[PDB]
Amino acid sequence: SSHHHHHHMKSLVGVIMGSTSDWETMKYACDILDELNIPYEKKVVSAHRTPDYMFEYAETARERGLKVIIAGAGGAAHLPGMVAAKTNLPVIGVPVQSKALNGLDSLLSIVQMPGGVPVATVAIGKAGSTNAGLLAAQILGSFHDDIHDALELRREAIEKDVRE
Amino acid sequence: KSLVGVIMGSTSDWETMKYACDILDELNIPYEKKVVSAHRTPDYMFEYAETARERGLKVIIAGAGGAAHLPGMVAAKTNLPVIGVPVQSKALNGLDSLLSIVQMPGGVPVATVAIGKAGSTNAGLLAAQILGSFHDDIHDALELRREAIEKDVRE
Amino acid sequence: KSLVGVIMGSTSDWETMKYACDILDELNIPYEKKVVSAHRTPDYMFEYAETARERGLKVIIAGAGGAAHLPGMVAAKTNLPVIGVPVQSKALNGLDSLLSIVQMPGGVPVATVAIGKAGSTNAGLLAAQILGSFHDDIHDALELRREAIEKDVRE
Amino acid sequence: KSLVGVIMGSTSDWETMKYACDILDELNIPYEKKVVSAHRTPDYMFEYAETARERGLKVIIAGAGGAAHLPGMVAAKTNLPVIGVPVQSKALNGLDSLLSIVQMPGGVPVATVAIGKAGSTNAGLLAAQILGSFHDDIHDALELRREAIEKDVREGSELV
Amino acid sequence: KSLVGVIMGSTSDWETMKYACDILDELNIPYEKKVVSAHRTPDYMFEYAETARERGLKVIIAGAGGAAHLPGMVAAKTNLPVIGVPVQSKALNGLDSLLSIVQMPGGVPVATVAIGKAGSTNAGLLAAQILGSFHDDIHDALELRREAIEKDVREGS
Amino acid sequence: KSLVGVIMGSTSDWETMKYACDILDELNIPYEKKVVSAHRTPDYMFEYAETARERGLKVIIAGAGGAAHLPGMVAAKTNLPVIGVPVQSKALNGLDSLLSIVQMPGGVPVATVAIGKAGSTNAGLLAAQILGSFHDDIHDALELRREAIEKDVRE
Amino acid sequence: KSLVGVIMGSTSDWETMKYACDILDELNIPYEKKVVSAHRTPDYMFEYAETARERGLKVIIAGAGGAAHLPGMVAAKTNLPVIGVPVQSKALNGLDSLLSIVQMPGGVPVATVAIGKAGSTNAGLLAAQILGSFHDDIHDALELRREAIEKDVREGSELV
Amino acid sequence: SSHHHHHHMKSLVGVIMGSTSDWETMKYACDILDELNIPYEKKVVSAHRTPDYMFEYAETARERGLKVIIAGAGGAAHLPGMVAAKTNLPVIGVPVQSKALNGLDSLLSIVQMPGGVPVATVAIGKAGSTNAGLLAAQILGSFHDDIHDALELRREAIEKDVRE
Repeated sequence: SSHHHHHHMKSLVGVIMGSTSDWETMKYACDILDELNIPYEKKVVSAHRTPDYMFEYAETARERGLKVIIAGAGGAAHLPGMVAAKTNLPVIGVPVQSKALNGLDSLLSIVQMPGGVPVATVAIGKAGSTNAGLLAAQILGSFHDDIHDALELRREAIEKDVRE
Repeated sequence: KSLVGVIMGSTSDWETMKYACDILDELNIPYEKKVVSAHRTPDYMFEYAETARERGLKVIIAGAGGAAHLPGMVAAKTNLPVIGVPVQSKALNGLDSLLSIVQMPGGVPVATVAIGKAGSTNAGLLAAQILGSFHDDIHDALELRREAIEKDVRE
Repeated sequence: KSLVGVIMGSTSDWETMKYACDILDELNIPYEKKVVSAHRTPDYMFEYAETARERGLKVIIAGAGGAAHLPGMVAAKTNLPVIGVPVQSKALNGLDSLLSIVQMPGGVPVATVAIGKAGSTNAGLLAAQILGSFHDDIHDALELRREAIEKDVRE
Repeated sequence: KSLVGVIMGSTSDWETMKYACDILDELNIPYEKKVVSAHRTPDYMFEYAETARERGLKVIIAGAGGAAHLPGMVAAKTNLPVIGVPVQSKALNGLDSLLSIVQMPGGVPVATVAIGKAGSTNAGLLAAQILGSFHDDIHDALELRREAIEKDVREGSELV
Repeated sequence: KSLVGVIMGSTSDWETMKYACDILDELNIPYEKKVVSAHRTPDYMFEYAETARERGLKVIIAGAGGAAHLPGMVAAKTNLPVIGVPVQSKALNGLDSLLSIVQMPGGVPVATVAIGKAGSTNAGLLAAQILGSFHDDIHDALELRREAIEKDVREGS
Repeated sequence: KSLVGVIMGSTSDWETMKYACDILDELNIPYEKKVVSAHRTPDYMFEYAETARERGLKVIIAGAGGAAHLPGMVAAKTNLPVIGVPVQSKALNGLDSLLSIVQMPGGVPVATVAIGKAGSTNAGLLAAQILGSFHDDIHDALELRREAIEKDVRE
Repeated sequence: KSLVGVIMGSTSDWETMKYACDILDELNIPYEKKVVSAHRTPDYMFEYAETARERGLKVIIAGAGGAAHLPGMVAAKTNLPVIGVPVQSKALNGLDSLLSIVQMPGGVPVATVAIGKAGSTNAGLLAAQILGSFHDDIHDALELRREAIEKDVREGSELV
Repeated sequence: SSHHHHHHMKSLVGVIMGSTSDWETMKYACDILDELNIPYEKKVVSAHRTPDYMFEYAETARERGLKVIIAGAGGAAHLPGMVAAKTNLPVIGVPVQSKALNGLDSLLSIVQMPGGVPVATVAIGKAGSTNAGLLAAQILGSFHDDIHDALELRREAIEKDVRE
């Protein structure tokens, strides 16, 4: 069932990752977007195995109405940065926890982007993935007060739960 | 009104945070810049963060080094996007700064950029991209700036 | 009443932080133990830190992992000695925890101890040594305890 | 007589350890400062540590770099609180110093502060806070000190 | 025609990358050198990599620092061997550069050499060794050069 | 005759080094595989390296962990390209392996790939790319293999 | 009587330190093994180290993890060669152990070997090499052992 | 100027390094040997630039009367380990402080030797070099009481000077 007939169901966030195994990490961002009723798309897009496709994905993101891209990658983690080099939409990079170096390689490859090409970097692993969802929502919430108000209530409920 | 707040724990961090501000001026984005210390002015930090939204800010850029708590603690107190710039520390060259900022727990994102001056520049650009995702004039300016760099480098 | 406050950012930290408490009980030092989160209950953390002295506390032991801000931010809000226990984090094995706690700037000390359960045990003993600096009964009991371990390891 | 002992492995560490002493001076807390080397004067280190309490010390601040054993070994030899300052080493920039001090085993705490001069300042302050857990006068002065810094920073001149 | 392409993400990398070029000059291996930026000229980078083989290049030497994506992104776009030189970055002393280059996933190798100027020297030598696997003349020249250095080092005082 | 030599310091490295060999088999590239230890069979190592060219090898793939000297010492003894695979070591997870291999001094390159099994796969592919620089058929098979993967991933 | 002393901070360190002792057994080198703790038995440590030479020991092998002070503090108290084995620690996988052992200051060498069990084996071999530099029977036994391994690796090791 | 006629002048320690630039670090070892009147030789021997020469040097060390080899190296520091692979004399490895990684690569390349091939590893840089010299002295002093006694007095003098 398509949703071309609902502007409000059209993707605002693109959630991408270099491999299907990254989905174990990237699902957390998507759970947040589900919780906040923010429409999104999720795809495998590999910087190294599908480079042309990555460029196509990045180039067309804004015309397709995406406001934010969330990109996860591990090791020599180039996906977030190369997507960022190809769009001026904000790009959030989630370092996936790699086998040998526990995401230290992931983190440095993503966060140390040169002047001109920011990537919004979050924590290694599942906390970062959750936080990518939330940051995408915060970005949407800088224009849409309803989303902002919902983030406030969500945080307020957690505070109460933890404190009590 | 100011749309971006640029803050830092000490005046010594201004040497890093200048770059962010130069970017905002370049893109004609109104901003405010202040010293706001997580450790030396904690109450003031909470007041700044709490009141950001009411005051009209849309994004906060925060720089700090060492045990770099300013970005995360501001981020705990507002649902503005918070961009954390790791300042290069003396002994550990910003590794402490980076891990203190990027490793935030689920619930409280900080958008972390590169250690040092490159990060600072990119904080300004990132703030602009957040605004520019909805505001075409800012997006168009970002695309032009990037286009001119591409041409310079290629040619 | 309680002379030591033992706090931590999440209930999952309790596995680590129980060790400090086991020490306080052993030594018959009255204490309280609470979940106080820098990032999820920031206002509550400030209130806890602010009031600690008025409430009779002499030392705070605070455990946290990752971007471990709890000990430092508590220490920014009280002049009680604050002892920080770096909880061993999943990806970075407490390297992030350690640097986020120990690298505090001039003005706001945190007494930092080892990553993990060893650190937590030592947090209890250090709170006791601080109390024992003005309470002979606690100092003597620390000396007796160390003497007993010495003889058992040797013999 | 002295309430805090400030010790260090080498004369070169004094550049770092001065900062602790300045804080103690500012707060009018009596102290002594000495070179005590874990590796070059091991016996002298054991004597300093075991006799600190009878000499009237309440806290020891010990600085060292590299394989920085001074704080931990002093801590093994007294139940005074021992504060360890990792001195910034040449090759590894105090990473070796830090791990050597902070990673003490169950039974022998060392209260560890930041690498280098910020750490040294904070060791002074921490020693004060420990004394302040009994001396209300010292606690109060620490509070006024911090409040004065807060005002200076909050009301500082605008960035240009 | 050039046999080797030497590329780098910024003119700031030239101080490092010259060392590779000096080796190619020494061995009379023809090459081209250009600034090609993964982050500032991404389309141009893909075009460079795409056309390399048709242009007659046999190997690419690519230098970058920090979030060092140039070597790997070029490697994704050509099956010529790609040698990655980690340029020493300011804060992290090339640790970021190295991990960003060497840790490539299965399918897309990058031949990684040492951080900084030794790496750069060695990138030239490795390019030459790759050519020397077919060209006996280059191989023999490599042997002679190494032999002369051996004599110089052993017989020095 | 074999065009590639695949070597490793110990039989326990075979679990890693098989990935390279699988690639060469896939591409029908003739190769030999041997345990050759820098530290336990140093003379045998020099003989292997010395004679590689005469025996018809064009590239050597060498795997080693820890104080991983095998790739570099082989590289010191032949001007064949030498590809170094850092085997993941127990305590330091191949960090020692990596630095031991990659940081070769000027004069003696080693073509270094990723720690572990990804690296091993890539050493096979890199050996093939080196051959493919002078064997068009191998280059074209590499392109075909990558093209199939691209479609599988994309679709 | 014992030529090598093998010491460690806890009985659980035997899991690592056994390997050094296996090598000494294999080479018929007489030794003693003891739990000696830098932090839990500091005075006992100093006494062990002080009297080593008079007791007839020629080399000490010391294992320790974390803030690993045992090797260096023993080395501060004797001019016997001291070999330090970094025990693999839980959080930091012996990086803390390694740095706190190897980075000893000028005047007080510790001969440091690899993290963990391979280091332990190598401490036994290195003690043997120190003895064997003057004692032909031990040198000969080391050469024989190394030679047998060379043959095994070269002529075994057939891959599948 | 030869000393074949003096058994006591013949080298007991060999101090080797891969490049003349390493001499700035390795001289400290040699200063200690001078101080203790222990005869020694110093040579540039490179694992990577003179591999055959390194094997020769290691092979012949024992029969030349050497008791101990001190080897300094930086970066991918293979010299100590490869010498240790070729002799059963004790080998002391000095990690030289490298430019980019400040001797971390040096240290790991030297210390992490596999079972069977020990290298006695000392501190990064000049402190290690000094200690290489003292450790070689300690090894000789395990047989020669005069050297051991000299080590004790040297340490005693330093102790007094520091304590006072």
